[PDB]
Amino acid sequence: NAEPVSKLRIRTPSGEFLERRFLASNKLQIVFDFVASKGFPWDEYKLLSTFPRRDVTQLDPNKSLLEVKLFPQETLFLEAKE
Repeated sequence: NAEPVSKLRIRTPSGEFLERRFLASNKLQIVFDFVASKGFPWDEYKLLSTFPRRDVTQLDPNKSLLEVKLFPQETLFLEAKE
């Protein structure tokens, strides 16, 4: 019934917030591009999902959001690959 849209607040390394409205059919690559389209990236940034405390809700920039289900409201953190 209806698609699960994920609204996330992604904090940056400077104390910024990337508010993002996600269409459950969107793609992590879009999430990554949207935030790096805001004030980042440095070349290739990775977000950290706080709720599950994991590499950007399951990771996989080529995965869709339903596969990584960013819930309806989730907070992520901006981080640099390591």
